[PDB]
Amino acid sequence: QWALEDFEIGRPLGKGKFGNVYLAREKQSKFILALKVLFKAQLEKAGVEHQLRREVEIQSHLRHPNILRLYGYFHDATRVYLILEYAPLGTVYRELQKLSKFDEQRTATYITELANALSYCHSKRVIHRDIKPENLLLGSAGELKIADFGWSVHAPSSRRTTLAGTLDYLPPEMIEGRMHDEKVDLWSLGVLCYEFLVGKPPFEANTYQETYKRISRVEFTFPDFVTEGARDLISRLLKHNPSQRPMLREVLEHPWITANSSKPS
Ligand SMILES: Nc1ncnc2c1ncn2[C@@H]1O[C@H](COP(=O)(O)OP(=O)(O)O)[C@@H](O)[C@H]1O
Ligand SMILES: Cc1ccc2c(c1)CN[C@]1(C(C)C)C[C@@]2(O)N(C2CCC2)C1=O
Ligand SMILES: [Cl-]
Ligand SMILES: [Mg+2]
Ligand SMILES: [Mg+2]
Repeated sequence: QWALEDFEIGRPLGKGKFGNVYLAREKQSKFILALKVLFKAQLEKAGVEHQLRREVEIQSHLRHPNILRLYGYFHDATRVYLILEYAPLGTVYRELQKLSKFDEQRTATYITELANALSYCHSKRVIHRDIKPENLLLGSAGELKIADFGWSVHAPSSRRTTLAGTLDYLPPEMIEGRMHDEKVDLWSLGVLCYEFLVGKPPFEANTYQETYKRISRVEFTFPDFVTEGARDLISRLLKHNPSQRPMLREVLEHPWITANSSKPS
């Protein structure tokens, strides 16, 4: 339906593994959006066609203020183009680089917005599986929006695709290649809450092999400035046994969250 000729392309918004994302304007409507570009040759050698179909199918059917919209796609001889909602305030990754650490109020507010979006996802038995700061975007009023559904699926699930990037956000069950479910996103939420308050994720290390060891043994410690309440919530999320991880409703009702968040559920 859409073709490249229908858009004026502007500045690069960011880069992905596959994914070179550009600002764009549809010529007839002047609608401003983002165009995620992927090279067919690369997708073909990686053999990830099935993941790309999921990304479009899942994200296009989702409707929630804290989830980035995907409006459709087109392709030509060499590329695939995903048509996305434009997020004008950048990534949470950038904001963390800018400030080093977030205060309690900013952290609790982001966690509420994340928990709200994940709650909507899990009600449809969708799991995201790639929650991390570079995949969290910011709207015009500074509100958090979950993006990048390339790894998402319907639960329960195994894993039929090789992990390439960082282990930092993955739970023990996913790393050890065991069966997994929705509780994976709750572990990642714990990792994020720690990284927001401290400046770095709790299992970070110099080698893949050693990060693997720290994750599977759940070895993490807190700096002195992390408060009693934040410690409580984080320790409840980072449980080795996934059934012991809280429901999202319990996250949204945690005393430390409700005391510090400027957003409702
Ligand atoms: N809709 C968007 N608005 C603004 N920036 C974006 C948007 N989508 C992606 N980006 C930027 O491009 C980067 C890569 O996009 P992403 O969809 O995560 O690609 P990949 O699947 O390769 O990780 C993001 O981390 C962000 O910096
Ligand atoms: C969202 C989306 C998922 C899958 C694919 C497209 C778009 C682009 N169309 C096809 C054509 C029809 C063969 C089908 C395809 O699998 N694909 C991939 C090869 C690498 C891109 C293509 O070229
Ligand atoms: Cl398709
Ligand atoms: Mg990404
Ligand atoms: Mg992707």
